[PDB]
Order: sequence, then C-alpha cells, then structure tokens
Amino acid sequence: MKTRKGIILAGGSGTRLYPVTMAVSQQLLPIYDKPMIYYPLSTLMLAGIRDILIISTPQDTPRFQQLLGDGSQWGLNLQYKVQPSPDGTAQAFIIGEEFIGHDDCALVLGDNIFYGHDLPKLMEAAVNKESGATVFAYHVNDPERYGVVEFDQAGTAVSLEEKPLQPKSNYAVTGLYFYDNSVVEMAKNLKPSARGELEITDINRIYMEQGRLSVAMMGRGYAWLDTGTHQSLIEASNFIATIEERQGLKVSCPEEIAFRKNFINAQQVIELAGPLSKNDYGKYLLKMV
Amino acid sequence: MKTRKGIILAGGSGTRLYPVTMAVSQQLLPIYDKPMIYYPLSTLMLAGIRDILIISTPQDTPRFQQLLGDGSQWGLNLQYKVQPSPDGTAQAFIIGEEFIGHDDCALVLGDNIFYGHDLPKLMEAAVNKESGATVFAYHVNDPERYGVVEFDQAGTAVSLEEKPLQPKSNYAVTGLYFYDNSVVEMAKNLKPSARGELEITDINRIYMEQGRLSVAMMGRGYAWLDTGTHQSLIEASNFIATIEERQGLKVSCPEEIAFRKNFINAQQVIELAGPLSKNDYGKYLLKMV
Amino acid sequence: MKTRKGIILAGGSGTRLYPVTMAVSQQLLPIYDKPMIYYPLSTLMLAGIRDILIISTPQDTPRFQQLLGDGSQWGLNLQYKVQPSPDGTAQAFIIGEEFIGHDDCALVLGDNIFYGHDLPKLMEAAVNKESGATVFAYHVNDPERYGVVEFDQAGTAVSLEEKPLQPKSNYAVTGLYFYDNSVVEMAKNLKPSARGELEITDINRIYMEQGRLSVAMMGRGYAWLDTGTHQSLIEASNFIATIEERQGLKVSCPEEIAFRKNFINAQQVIELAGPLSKNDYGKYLLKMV
Amino acid sequence: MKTRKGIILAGGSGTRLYPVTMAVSQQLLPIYDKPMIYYPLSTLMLAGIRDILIISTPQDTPRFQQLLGDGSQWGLNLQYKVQPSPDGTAQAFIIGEEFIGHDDCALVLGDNIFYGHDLPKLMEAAVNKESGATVFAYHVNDPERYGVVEFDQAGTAVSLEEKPLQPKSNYAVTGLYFYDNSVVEMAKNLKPSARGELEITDINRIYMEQGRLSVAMMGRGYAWLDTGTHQSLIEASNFIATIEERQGLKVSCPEEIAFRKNFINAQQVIELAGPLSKNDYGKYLLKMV
Ligand SMILES: Cc1cn([C@H]2C[C@H](O)[C@@H](COP(=O)(O)OP(=O)(O)OP(=O)(O)O)O2)c(=O)[nH]c1=O
Ligand SMILES: Cc1cn([C@H]2C[C@H](O)[C@@H](COP(=O)(O)OP(=O)(O)OP(=O)(O)O)O2)c(=O)[nH]c1=O
Ligand SMILES: Cc1cn([C@H]2C[C@H](O)[C@@H](COP(=O)(O)OP(=O)(O)OP(=O)(O)O)O2)c(=O)[nH]c1=O
Ligand SMILES: Cc1cn([C@H]2C[C@H](O)[C@@H](COP(=O)(O)OP(=O)(O)OP(=O)(O)O)O2)c(=O)[nH]c1=O
Ligand SMILES: Cc1cn([C@H]2C[C@H](O)[C@@H](COP(=O)(O)OP(=O)(O)OP(=O)(O)O)O2)c(=O)[nH]c1=O
Ligand SMILES: Cc1cn([C@H]2C[C@H](O)[C@@H](COP(=O)(O)OP(=O)(O)OP(=O)(O)O)O2)c(=O)[nH]c1=O
Ligand SMILES: Cc1cn([C@H]2C[C@H](O)[C@@H](COP(=O)(O)OP(=O)(O)OP(=O)(O)O)O2)c(=O)[nH]c1=O
Ligand SMILES: Cc1cn([C@H]2C[C@H](O)[C@@H](COP(=O)(O)OP(=O)(O)OP(=O)(O)O)O2)c(=O)[nH]c1=O
Repeated sequence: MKTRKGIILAGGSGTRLYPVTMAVSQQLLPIYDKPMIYYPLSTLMLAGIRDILIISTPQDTPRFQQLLGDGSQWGLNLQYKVQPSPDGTAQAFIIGEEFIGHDDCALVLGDNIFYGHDLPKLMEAAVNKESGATVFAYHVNDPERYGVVEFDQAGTAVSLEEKPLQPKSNYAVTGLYFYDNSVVEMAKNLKPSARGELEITDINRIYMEQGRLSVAMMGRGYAWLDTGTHQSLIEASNFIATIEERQGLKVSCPEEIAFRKNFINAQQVIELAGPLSKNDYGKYLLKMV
Repeated sequence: MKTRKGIILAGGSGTRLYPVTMAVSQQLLPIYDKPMIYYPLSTLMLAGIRDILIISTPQDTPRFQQLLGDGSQWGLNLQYKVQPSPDGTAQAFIIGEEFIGHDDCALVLGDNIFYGHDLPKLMEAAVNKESGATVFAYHVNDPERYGVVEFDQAGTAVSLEEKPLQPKSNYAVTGLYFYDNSVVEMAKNLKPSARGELEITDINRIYMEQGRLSVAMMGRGYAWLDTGTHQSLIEASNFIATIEERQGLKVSCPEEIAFRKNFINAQQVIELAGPLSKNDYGKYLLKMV
Repeated sequence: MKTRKGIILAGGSGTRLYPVTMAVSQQLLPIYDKPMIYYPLSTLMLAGIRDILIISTPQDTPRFQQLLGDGSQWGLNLQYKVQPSPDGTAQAFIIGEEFIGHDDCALVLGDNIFYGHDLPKLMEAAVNKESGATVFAYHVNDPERYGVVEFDQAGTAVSLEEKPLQPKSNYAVTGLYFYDNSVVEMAKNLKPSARGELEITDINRIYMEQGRLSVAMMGRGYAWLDTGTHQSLIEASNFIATIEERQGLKVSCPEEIAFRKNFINAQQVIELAGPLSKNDYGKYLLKMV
Repeated sequence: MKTRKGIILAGGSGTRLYPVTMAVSQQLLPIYDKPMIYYPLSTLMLAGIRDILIISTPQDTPRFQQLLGDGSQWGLNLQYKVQPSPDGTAQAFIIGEEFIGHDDCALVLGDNIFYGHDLPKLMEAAVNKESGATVFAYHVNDPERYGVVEFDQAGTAVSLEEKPLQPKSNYAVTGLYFYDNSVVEMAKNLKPSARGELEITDINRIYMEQGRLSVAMMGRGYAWLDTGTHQSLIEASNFIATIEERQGLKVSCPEEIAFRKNFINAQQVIELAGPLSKNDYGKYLLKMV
C-alpha cells in the first residue's frame, strides 16, 4: 500500500519564539518568500501524497484553513482538525485516527524544512514500504535537542532517546515519518513520557523493538532545517534565499510542485497566476508555464 | 503643544510580500526576535508619544488588539480603528479624526524601522514644533518607490513627487511624520491621486506650499528600513540580529523603552517578562531590572 | 582511462569584486571558514583527481603555492603554472599542455563552489567516460552572464552561446568540465572570440559538433555558486555557514576529504590539525579522527 | 594640538581565522564590498587625520603598501613600518615612535569597524583634547574578551582589566584610541603583561591612575564590530550590506570621504573613477560627483 495520506502537525506553543509567536503561529512565519507551512506541505506533495490532514491549535487551525482552503486549487484534498492542547507530537495519530482509517500515513512536523537532490527518491522508498515504519537520521551539531539514534559497529540502529543528556551519537531523527496503519493503536496506548507528553520517539522505539524500524540515513548533502529559535529561523531564510536567488527557482512552491507532478495542469496554473501576476510570485508561476 | 498623540498605520494590502502576507499581517511578521509593529511602536514611545491609535485592515485590526491590548502594561494608551479598504495613507487622519481632536498628531508606518544614535533627539525637535509639519528625508538607492523630495541649489526642499518616473534626487520621505491639527482638514479635502489613493505626499506638498513644512534630513548614519520585499525583510532581520548579538542589547523592545522612560516600574517588567523567559527576550528584561 | 588529472583555473582580473581583489586574489577570499580555492579543490578531490595543476596570475600563483605547497600533506600532487594575462579560460589547456600530456584532464574554475547529495556520483560518471567531454547544465537566474545551452523539443542540447544577449534557456554551463586528451589540440587552434578571449565555450561547441559532448544536467537539488559579485560572495558564505552550523560538519574541508578517501591517515590529520585548533576548524579535524 | 597623526595596527596572527588568515592578512579580508583596512582608515580620515602610519607583519606590510600606496591619491600621507612579531598592540607606539615625534597620535586596530550617526563629532572631541588620552566604552555581550571598564555609582570610570574572568561590567574599550605625546614614553617602559604581551590596556590604566583618562561612552546607537571569528566576520559583512543596499551609499569609502572632506577635489575623483567605471565601485564614485 503506497502511503497516500499525510499529516502536518502545525500547532504547538512556540515559547522559544515569543513574542513573535504570540499572535502568529510558528508555521505561518515566513521562511524568506513564503509561509513556513509551505515547506512541509511541499515535502508531502513531493512524496506523491495529496490527501493531507492539517492539525493545529484551536485559534490557528482556521488560519491555515484560510491560507490553504481545501487545497483543490493545487489538486490536493486538505482537511483540518484541531489539537486542543500541545500534549505531544504522537497525539497527532489520536486526533487524525479517523482521517487515517486503516491506511498508512506519513507525518511531518510543521516547522521542518527538507531540501536536497533526490529527496523525492529517498521518501518514495518509504512511501512504498508495505509495512513497518521509516524514519530519517541526520547528523546535527546539537543532537541532545532531538531524538537521537544509536548505531552499532555494523552501523545498525539499536536505540532511540528523546533529548538524552548524553547523546549516543550526533544523528537526530528528523521530523518526517512514514508509518503503516499499526501506528494508530500504538498512539492510543502510549503513556505520557518523562516530560508529560506523548512522544513520537516512543512510537519509533516500539517499531524498533519489533525489528520493523528502518532508519534511513539522510546525508550531509541534504539540508534539514528547524525553525524553533530566533537564530535558526533567520538562518533557514538566508539559506533558501541564496538558493532561489542563484537558481531563479523557488524552493517548495506548492503551485509548482502541483504542476510538475500533474496534480493540476497548465491552464490551472495560468488561472492562479493571473490574479497574482502583479507580484513576483505570480510572475514566477507564469514563467514556469 | 508637545505632540502627545500618534497613529500607527498598520494595514494595506501588502501584495508585494505575497504569499507571506496571505495568512499573516505584514506588520505582525517578525523582524528577528519580535513582531514588526514593535519597531514603529517603539519609535513613537521614544518620541514621548504614549496615546496611540492603531489602524489596520478589518481582518487584522483585531489581531493587533489581541497582541497589544490597551497597551497599559507598557504605560501606553492604545486604541484601534479599522480601515475598510487601503484607500491611501493620508486616509489615516480621516479615520482618526475623532482620536486626534484638536491636537497635534504624529503618523508612522507600521512597517517602518528606524535606528540610529540621537534618533530620540531628532524626533524630539519635531515633537516640540508649535505648528506646521515635519517629515524626514533619507538617501535611498531606489527613490522611484517613494515620495521624493527635490532641493534647490541652496539645499532647500522645493518640491515633492510621489513615485516619480524620474526622481529629482535620491532622498525619499520616510514613513514617520509629525503634523499639527490642520492635517485633519487637509486629508478630508484631499482628492484621490491618479492611482485612486489619498496620498500622504499631497498633504506634505500642502504644508510645503504654505511654508510650514520642515524637511529634516536623516543622515546616512541612521538606519531606515521598510519591509517591501522578501529580500529587504531578511536584510532587516540580519541587521537587527547582528546589532543585538554584538551589543547584548535589544533594538526597539517596548518593555525596555517603557521602563527606561519610566512609563512603567521594574515590577511591571518582571510580570510581563515572566511568560517570555523561555528565550532570550524575557531573560533580557529580567537582567535589565 | 579514469580521469586522474585536473586543472584549477585560479587567475583572472576579477575586476567585478574591486576593490576587494586589489590586494587579495579572488580565489583566496574566504567563504565563511576557509579560502575559496579549498572548494573547487575539494570537488576534484571528491572526483578522485589527485594530480592537480593550479594556474593563476604571475602575482598570485606563488601565493597559492605558499598556502598549499606540493599538496602531499593531503595526499595530493599539486603543480603550479603562471598565466601571463587573462587571455581566456580555454587558455588553461595550452598552459597546461605539458602537465596534461596524452591523458584526460578535468578543469574547474577556482571560484566555483559545488554542493549537493550525490555530487561525487555525478562527477564519477564523467570521470570514467572513455572519450569525449562532459559539462554540466545548471538552471540560473541570470543566463546572460554564462555559456548558455539550448535544448530542442526532445530535450537534447543543441547549441552553446557565450553570454547571449537573448539566452535560449535559463541553463548555464558550470565551471566544472571533464575532457579527454583532444582538448589540448582544440585550445591550441582556437581563435580569440569577439572579446579577444579564448572561450572555453568554443571548446564545448567543438565537442558538441562532433557528437562527443555529454551535457549532464545538474538539478536544482544541487547548489552551484560562483563569486562574481559582492552580494553573491556573501550569500555563498551565509549558505555554507548555515549548513555547517546545522550539521556540525564542514563543507569542502580538504583535510577531511583526503582522510575519508584514505588519501592520508589519521596521523597526518592530527599533525595538520595541530596549528589550526585555535578555532573550530582544527578542533573539527581532531574530533573527526 | 589637534591630533593629526594616526596609526593603524594591521598586523597580528589571526589564529582564530585559520586557514583563512594563513595566506591572507585579516585586514585584507573583505567586509562585504571592500578590504577590511578601509574601515579603520576611513575612521581616521573622518577624524581629520591624514598623516597615517600603517603597521603590519613583515610579509603583509608590503601588501597593504601595494593596496594603498603613499595615499597621495586620496590626499593622504601613508607610511609603513613592520612589526617583527605580534608582541602586543601597545608595541605600536614603540615601532611608530619616530613617526609620532613629539606630537599627539591616534591608534585604531586594523579589524575594527565603526559606524554611526555623529561618529565624526564624537572623535573630534578627542581630536581636540589638549592633553591626556581618550578611549571609548561600548556595551557588548561578551566583555571578558575585551578590555573592560568599571564605573562607579556616579558613572565614573575607575578601573580597567584586560580579559577579566569576571567582568565588572559589560562595557568594553573599543579599538580606537587618542593619546597625547606622553604615550610613547609609557610604551617604552611597559613590561610584558600576564599573557606575555605589551597591552594598550596597561597604558590606559596609567592614564587613568593619573586622572587623565576620558572614557567617552559610545552608545547602542552606534555600531562597533570586530572581525576575529568566522561568525563575526560574516555578521559585519551582512550588516554593511544591508546599510549600503538600502541607502545606495557606501560605508567607509576612502575616495568618498577624501572628496567630502576636501582632501581631494572632483577632478581627482573623476580621474580615479574613470579607470574603474567598468565596475560598480567606479560608477559609485562617478555618481558621487
Ligand atoms: C508538541 C507538539 C508539537 N507540535 C508541532 C509544532 C512544531 O512545528 C513541531 C515541533 O515544535 P516544538 O518546538 O518541539 O514545540 P513548539 O512549537 O511548542 O516550540 P517550543 O518548544 O519553543 O514551545 O511539532 C504540535 O503541533 N503539537 C504538539 O503537541
Ligand atoms: C564527504 C564528504 C562530502 N562532502 C560534500 C560533497 C558533496 O557536495 C556533499 C554530499 O556528497 P555525498 O557525500 O556522497 O552525499 P551524502 O549525503 O551521501 O553524504 P554522507 O552520507 O557522507 O553524510 O558533501 C564534503 O564536503 N566533505 C566530505 O568529507
Ligand atoms: C495604503 C496604504 C498603506 N498602508 C500602510 C501599510 C504599510 O505599512 C505602509 C507602507 O506603504 P505601502 O507600501 O504602499 O503599503 P502597501 O502594503 O499598500 O504596499 P504593497 O501592497 O506594494 O506591499 O502603509 C496602510 O495601512 N493603508 C493604506 O491605505
Ligand atoms: C560622510 C560620510 C560619512 N560616513 C559614515 C561615517 C559615520 O559612521 C556615519 C555617520 O557620521 P556622519 O556622517 O557625519 O553623520 P550623518 O548621518 O549626519 O552624515 P550625512 O549628513 O552625510 O548623511 O557615516 C562615511 O562612511 N562616508 C561618508 O562619506
Ligand atoms: C578568463 C579568465 C578567467 N579566469 C578564472 C578566474 C575565475 O575563477 C573564473 C571565472 O570566469 P570569469 O568570470 O570571466 O573570471 P574573471 O575574473 O575574468 O571575471 P570578472 O573580471 O568580470 O570578475 O575564471 C582565469 O583564471 N583566467 C582567465 O584567463
Ligand atoms: C521539482 C521540484 C523539486 N523541488 C526541491 C525538492 C528537493 O529538495 C530538491 C531536489 O529533488 P529533486 O528535485 O527531484 O532532484 P533534482 O535536482 O534532480 O530536480 P530537477 O531535475 O527538477 O532540478 O528540489 C522543489 O521544491 N520544487 C520542484 O518543483
Ligand atoms: C597584538 C597584536 C594585535 N594586532 C592588531 C591586529 C588586529 O587587527 C588587532 C586585534 O586582533 P587580535 O585579535 O586581538 O590579535 P590577532 O589578529 O592575532 O587574532 P587571534 O587572537 O585569533 O590570533 O590588533 C597587531 O597588529 N599586533 C599585535 O602585536
Ligand atoms: C534606549 C533605548 C534606545 N533605543 C534605540 C533607539 C535609537 O535608534 C538607538 C539610539 O538612541 P539613543 O539611545 O539616545 O542613542 P545612544 O547611543 O545615546 O544609546 P545609549 O546611550 O542608551 O547606549 O537605540 C532602543 O531601541 N531601546 C532603548 O531602550
């Protein structure tokens, strides 16, 4: 079963970014030339995933709904569900249980930006996996802040620890995950962690203890950025800016990926571009077709 | 009469930043570690202006309201009014006619960021002017995009042109203006320009024609940035970031300015800083007191 | 024959960066934490090319020499030759005629920075080509500034134009080229272009006309930057900085690449890293081993 | 006696920037669009100082000499003297003793960038002081790395400590200093510090113990940047870039300051611009006149 459903966890508190995130959701913040949520959404789209459930806070869910709509304009089927309280990323599978049904589902954090040659290829391997789960390991400078994966001599993943005091490696689990349908039952039975939250890491550990976790390496050639701090938020923006300025191509443009993957055709693009042709984004879409 | 009233024009369509401004108000977009509106707000605070009316769109006006409230926490008196449609910047004085009354009133654009040694001294001079109006002239690289002020050989402001195809100089009129009570009567009788908008420049031309306009020069030693383009918004953030990182001091932090100007006491600061201590912002205010 | 020889063209007038290039060679300018030449040098190292000739101006050639020496510390064999005057990039093969001999030879511009997942795999394919030549096509925002490659409806490279007034496409030819021995004979018989310079593009057109040119596409997933302008040089540095900061890994560090490719052992690394431990650079290599 | 002599200490080791500073002096590195040394030189020029002694290493002194010449082109009188070994900034007065004679002299570190409205004014006060010394205090985030100044209740400087473990404040002494002629005798008798170097800080302490030190406050409105680390070097570049891009005015352009201060007239500017008009710097100079 190809993973055809996905979830974007665009809620949270964003205390690290106050007061910036006091009146503006972290996932609505701009990462250079477009709202942050366009990045994780693009990643799902590039995986061939069109049916997406967007989860956010009670106050912000309607805003992402106003920004994205039902997604038909990009040939997508977007749905929205509120997460009452930020009680853990794993809760996404409890909230989106109905949305998932008996199918497989991907989950990507709303503030995660993925960029790199052959990124679609790497995900497709996970999209096609008949069962189990697929997570990605990425070398970072401060692994303690993330879910760290320990590898043995042969280079095989053996354990996972959420924000360990002493990381057993510098490889963090990224915020993009692909699960089979058994994820829902795991989430429903998960107990609050040591930090009072239902962590996705605990789900990844269950898949691993059952020998069903594939820890796909995401090399240094790829870019995996986070936007939880003032510093990182601006670093990611400069990053994307350098790339787009040089290439004359936008990174993660929903309209462009929709067109290139045939979710919509040229006429639709032209119709969308027209009313926006007055600005650069519109001109970008027109040049594309 | 010392100017004690100010108006922050925080609306507009903001079509140039599309799509970042599709889900979040431009004046709420972050400039490194704080909402864009904190900057022009700080400018008025530094000018001694505490009674401030915030005008935004019908959709966003309530958002600024939820973010800032009546402003009493910073020893300010904030009021809010909606601008049905972006009919023009000069329309701010018609909308705020009741708020202004018979008093003098300053106007600052919600996306204007001012910074430089003696800035307070600069505004102070314009704030104490008995009558007339005061605008500032800043040397910019792209004059065509703003109100341009031409000078005669003696170096005296002789004319003002809104977005001239052939700028008569590289000095633009910034978005910080100090007017006397007569400004209300002018805006009320203003006729829409060729572009169907009530131009603030027209107001300024009227003051000039009446020999009541002081065009204060704002030297290159000062920094004046607006966020018209994605590229400019990110440079604005890098600018503020380098400064703050280096000095270990924040730029345009309302809580700090309210405190250093004795608008509020150390106890009020500690209370407002409590929820914001998850990051440097709140810890900063704590150390400040 | 596996391409084992490479030439790094590190000269030129560099008049566009004036005055930064008035006292220091452009290829010695820093890109965040290391000299610009370390990047193209790393590209050749990653392509398996260890015998490298560095061509620069009569003034700078000796400077690269003092910086890198014979390159044996990185398990390389570096040679140096002077380019009297910047008569053209294709002149590299006349100057390096003795160095090349009867072998194949790669050419990379001293100011070219390549980065991306599978980059080594990309070059590997061109390095193992029996005969012919291999260049790469990259989508850029300003094609007019480089050799442009046009494609027919079937998507096949049909022509090459040096700095066309009317680019036939947005794909530029990067400064990394893989040629067979016949390149020497071509450059020797090349006549200066309209701008009085021996164009590398002419060489490439000759390979195309002989049906021996492979135009490999270099996707948007890859990053290709040159330092033609002050603005580009700084974006290049921010790009590398964000990446290194995030991964806790360095981009194009010769010592590291020489080590991971077994060009040198851990003992050689420790020795070269000793003097460089006053900053992250040397400490990095230490932790690496 | 108006301070009419100055010294630029453009030597040092720059170990923190290896290998960037292995073949390129730190003061030759680019700070966006021009070599680092243009900044401290500009500061001296803005102080009305034309007779300047440039001190550097034995290998780099001739390079600054090749970049600047005798300075007659900018209406200056530049001299050069080598500092055999980086034995301390205070040694600058031993090396330049002959250059100083019986006159007053300013000293600015070669990697110090000063920017801010009314910066010339602040220096002129020090330039006119009949005797004693003038140093500047600046609020920084990491004072331990600099010479820290302690102030009492009234806000009067009382002590100075070079790189104290526990700074008595967050105010660092900048790298710009103005001394009367007694500085030479102090330097000749200075004993190596606790770190085996003749520190300028010890000279500042002697002036203070004699009640002849003026610690001029340099507020947050000013920008004082250092370029000793990879991070700071790029932060300063982005800073200057944002300013120049917005204003269309260059920060610290020797040719421009020379013209504006009448060291040279328009004809000279035109003659200098002509041969450089092909690049942006030349066009900048032409637009200026
Ligand atoms: C936990 C948790 C996170 N998030 C999503 C939001 C984020 O994009 C992503 C990770 O952000 P996180 O930074 O780990 O949580 P946060 O957004 O509240 O930031 P802070 O720690 O400063 O308070 O996960 C939720 O939507 N719901 C949750 O219950
Ligand atoms: C290995 C290695 C690669 N590179 C750069 C070259 C390429 O542009 C980019 C990616 O090439 P690759 O390394 O092969 O891509 P990767 O994602 O597989 O990296 P890894 O599995 O080792 O984490 O990394 C270096 O600069 N230094 C190195 O030591
Ligand atoms: C016109 C107009 C502008 N603005 C404020 C919004 C901005 O902060 C400030 C800047 O002037 P403008 O730049 O013209 O504001 P804008 O958003 O209309 O420009 P654009 O759509 O091209 O991006 O003026 C209003 O609030 N109301 C108005 O009627
Ligand atoms: C004039 C002039 C100033 N400066 C920098 C030095 C100071 O840090 C900063 C401000 O000092 P001043 O220039 O004298 O202050 P200003 O902003 O009033 O100058 P102006 O009226 O010409 O706009 O400008 C230059 O770099 N080049 C110049 O040609
Ligand atoms: C032409 C020519 C270029 N170059 C190398 C230098 C650069 O790294 C690379 C880039 O191509 P160019 O950009 O044309 O090099 P350039 O320095 O002549 O360009 P400009 O003066 O406008 O800044 O080519 C030479 O070494 N020798 C040459 O004869
Ligand atoms: C195509 C396409 C890719 N991507 C980003 C996603 C990946 O991180 C990165 C590279 O994945 P891929 O695009 O599939 O690798 P590529 O460089 O070969 O693509 P192309 O041949 O079209 O140049 O590009 C977009 O954001 N938008 C797009 O329209
Ligand atoms: C000490 C000392 C510094 N310097 C000048 C060079 C610098 O611009 C300035 C301060 O730089 P410093 O950073 O304090 O010394 P440095 O340039 O050797 O850098 P590092 O500590 O990483 O080795 O003083 C000298 O020229 N001679 C000296 O004897
Ligand atoms: C004080 C104070 C100033 N400012 C900004 C406003 C001005 O653009 C800039 C400089 O105004 P001024 O503060 O008066 O300039 P200054 O160099 O004298 O600062 P100080 O003596 O306090 O160190 O600082 C703030 O943002 N917050 C503050 O709390």
